[PDB]
Amino acid sequence: MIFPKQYPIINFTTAGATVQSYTNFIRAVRGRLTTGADVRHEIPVLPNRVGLPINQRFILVELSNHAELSVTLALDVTNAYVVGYRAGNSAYFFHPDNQEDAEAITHLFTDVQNRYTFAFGGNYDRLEQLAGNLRENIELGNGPLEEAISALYYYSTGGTQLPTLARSFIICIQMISEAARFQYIEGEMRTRIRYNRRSAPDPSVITLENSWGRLSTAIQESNQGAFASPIQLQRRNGSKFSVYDVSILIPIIALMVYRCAPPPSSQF
Ligand SMILES: Nc1nc(O)c2nc(CNc3ccc(C(=O)O)cc3)cnc2n1
Repeated sequence: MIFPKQYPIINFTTAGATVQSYTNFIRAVRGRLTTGADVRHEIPVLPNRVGLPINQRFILVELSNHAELSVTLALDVTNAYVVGYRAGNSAYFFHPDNQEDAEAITHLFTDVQNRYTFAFGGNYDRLEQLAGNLRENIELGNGPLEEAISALYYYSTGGTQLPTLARSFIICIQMISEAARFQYIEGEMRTRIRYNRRSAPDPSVITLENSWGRLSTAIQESNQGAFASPIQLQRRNGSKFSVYDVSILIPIIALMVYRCAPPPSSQF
């Protein structure tokens, strides 16, 4: 019959999505990821991996679409990573890259008849290669997300083709995980929705997506707030600039992955 623990579900439909409904979506996702506050330098920290019960390890994001089809993604609460998805009576997972993760995964969609684990991992690195295109060439926006939910849904019956599915994962990851991770990327998807525009991310968006782990680390290691090494970012035009300390990042980044036990207190 059973196992334990039902994960929090947050719903969102692309059918007539507005700025208000997407803002609400992204704030409920963050509200469910960070359990109130471990805060370093005025940015909340994500739950620490070691010592976190399986019962609090995942959150579910149910996406429905104008064609009345739904796909539920499963995100890991430690890093907001999309670990797999469920479409009807089938579940698919990216290859776990260590064993506690592999077994954490077995708690996720236990009721489905048909569960599969892909051989490959789910990082942008592999996804782009499978999709046959870079994130710079893939359009983001409500129309793209609508389309992606259908592709994900028909993978199960052979509608398929792995390029298309890999490509639909890139769209989902950026509009949900990255938007939750960065206030700037939530802003970028919000501009696309308020104008019913679809367009690829420019270099400023992509370089923050590649830099998140490193930004999380530099901020938690910083002496007072200054980085022991500057992170190199990009402007919309492609030019690079250095970031020397946390302060300019506070309106840009929304959540950081846990890296270190907090050296001072500050969070109370
Ligand atoms: N499936 C998937 N889902 C994501 O949310 C994601 N995010 C990024 C952005 N960068 C990373 C990379 C690694 C990790 C970590 O190990 O914790 C987190 C974020 C890249 N690929 C990703 N792939």
